[PDB]
Amino acid sequence: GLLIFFLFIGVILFSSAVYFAEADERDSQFPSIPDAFWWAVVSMTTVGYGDMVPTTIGGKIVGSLCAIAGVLTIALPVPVIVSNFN
Amino acid sequence: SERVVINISGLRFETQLKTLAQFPETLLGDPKKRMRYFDPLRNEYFFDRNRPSFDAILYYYQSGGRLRRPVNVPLDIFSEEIRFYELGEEAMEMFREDEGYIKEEERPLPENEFQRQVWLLFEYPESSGPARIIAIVSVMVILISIVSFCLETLPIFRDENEDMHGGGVTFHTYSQSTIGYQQSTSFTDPFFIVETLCIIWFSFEFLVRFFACPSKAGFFTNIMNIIDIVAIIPYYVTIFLTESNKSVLQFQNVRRVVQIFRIMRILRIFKLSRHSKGLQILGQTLKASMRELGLLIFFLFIGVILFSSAVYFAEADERDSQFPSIPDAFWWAVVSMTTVGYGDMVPTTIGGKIVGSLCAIAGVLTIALPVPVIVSNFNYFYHRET
Amino acid sequence: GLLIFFLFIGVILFSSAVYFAEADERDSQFPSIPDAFWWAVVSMTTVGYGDMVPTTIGGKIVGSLCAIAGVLTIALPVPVIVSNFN
Amino acid sequence: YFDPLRNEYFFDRNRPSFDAILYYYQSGGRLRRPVNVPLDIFSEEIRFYELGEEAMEMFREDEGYIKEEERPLPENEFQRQVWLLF
Amino acid sequence: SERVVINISGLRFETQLKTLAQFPETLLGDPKKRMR
Ligand SMILES: [Cs+]
Ligand SMILES: [Cs+]
Ligand SMILES: [Cs+]
Ligand SMILES: [Cs+]
Repeated sequence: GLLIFFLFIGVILFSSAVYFAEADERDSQFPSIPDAFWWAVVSMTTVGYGDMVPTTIGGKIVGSLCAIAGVLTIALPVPVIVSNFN
Repeated sequence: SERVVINISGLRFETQLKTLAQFPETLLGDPKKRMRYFDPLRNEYFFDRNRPSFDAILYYYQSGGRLRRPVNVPLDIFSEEIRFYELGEEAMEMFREDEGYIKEEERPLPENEFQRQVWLLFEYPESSGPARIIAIVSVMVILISIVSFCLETLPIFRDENEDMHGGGVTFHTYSQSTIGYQQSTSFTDPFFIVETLCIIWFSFEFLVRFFACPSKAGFFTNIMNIIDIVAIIPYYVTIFLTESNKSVLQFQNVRRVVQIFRIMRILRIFKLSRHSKGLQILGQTLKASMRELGLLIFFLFIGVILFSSAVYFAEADERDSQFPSIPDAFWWAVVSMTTVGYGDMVPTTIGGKIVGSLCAIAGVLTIALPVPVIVSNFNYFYHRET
Repeated sequence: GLLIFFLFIGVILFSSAVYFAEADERDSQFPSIPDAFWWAVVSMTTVGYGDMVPTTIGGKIVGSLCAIAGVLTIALPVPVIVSNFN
Repeated sequence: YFDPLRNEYFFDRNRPSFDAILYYYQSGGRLRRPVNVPLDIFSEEIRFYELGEEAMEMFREDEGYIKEEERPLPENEFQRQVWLLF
Repeated sequence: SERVVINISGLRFETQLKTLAQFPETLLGDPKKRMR
């Protein structure tokens, strides 16, 4: 559950920031904050399909932090789960 | 039930004489052997030795066989004690098994004089300067046979043919495609040359090994020898097939097979496992991780089907659905689960994207499970090198 | 070194198989075996750029195994390195 | 087990285990297995000193183990007969 | 082989004098040093 919750907190944060950082664009790939949820989950789990990508310096900065925070978030609850498994 | 007192550097131990008498061939069980350590003034046997070890030695008599090393006692010390108290080899062996160790083999070429002489240059690089040169030369040949096999596909070398622009697919132009090189006792083709020099060497190694072989009994048992054989089977089987089918219409009837054996040449990369410890370690790791490795594929399978199904239905009522059928979505599911996510297939509907999120997360967890074990088995074999 | 070596062994294997499995195609994204090296390293490290992707059932089967073998290969030498670090 | 010459009880048994057996009396119930003593050995001692099943059970719980169930088809003759193939 | 008894806060240790004499410069190996 903590895994889903943390992912949730991250999605909203990064979806919001990316949205605003790409807002003043005629070709913004992020129509709304809820639209950016897909991109955020995709880059956090790092599955990164590339079907939505920031284009502005700001968006790309937000994206970098989203990529890094994603890797750490997942890496936390897993070790335990993995244990219970063994 | 006469009692017996054993004093180990001041630490007092007592037991019954019948307890020690249980093992007549040991030091404490032999009256003539312990006699030397008896102190008639204190009515006890005294040994100026290691204290932590003795609880275990004594328990070995009391338990009737159990010889465990105390958790807090180094293995080098405890084995020295086992020897001193002369518990015997049968017990030390079983002790060493439970402690981890266990193994031993070899045996140079039985007599032979010359057999056992050659079998030291193609089997033991750790013997002489020359024998170590063979390894160097053998590796080169392998790396080369690999680079060769690879260039044979480079269009820069195969687009320089008779029908490069599309105008008359010749027979010896068609068979050179299916093979990668032009076979001919004229040795015109550079590739057919190198590929031939390499098979000569690989054919040499195999024969030499098979003759200077000590136990030709289990030669085709050693997985390493199986590789040496498969590394050359394509070459000769191809010749056989191109000669048995020397006409356009017949070679076309056996082209499939020919192609298969061309693919089988890649297995020559595994010929490096003879000069690579790590490659050998990995092999052992895989043989030891059969169940987890399988569980990994099974779990991935269960996940693929589930997520392929859900994504399919969630993207079904779409004119531009990237998922034609459930089996088509298998690719997407494996791609997103292993998280390699190529993006060549992506959901577009809220539902599909929800399914995709769960597929991404479930993928990360699934993989992360069996790995830890595999990784372990690896470290076990990797470190248990010395 | 073992990390680079194992990656090397994997690249060649999967580059070869993918090549042949996508050979009889007019739109094969794999011109030669050496060309497929890029795809193999890209999918094994799982960075998977999607700039080269198999299209035939066979190619996709090879790709699945390449993705899985990649994840395991990397995961081996790392633990040690990570240790030396700590 | 009494030795009238030395006014003591003598047991030709395992040494590391006894601290625990004795402490069980002193503490009034606590039966812990010494960290350095194998579980197979310690349980044999628990049985020898006849600490009783109520204590062994609680000991085994804290040690990890715990479980047990089943029961074939009650009579049935044929019920309990089929319930062995499915 | 004169024996030597060493008492460490009540824990009893015994060894042979030649065992300690093996290292003459240590406390237990020096008669003048352990005397105390
Ligand atoms: Cs990716
Ligand atoms: Cs991508
Ligand atoms: Cs990872
Ligand atoms: Cs990834």
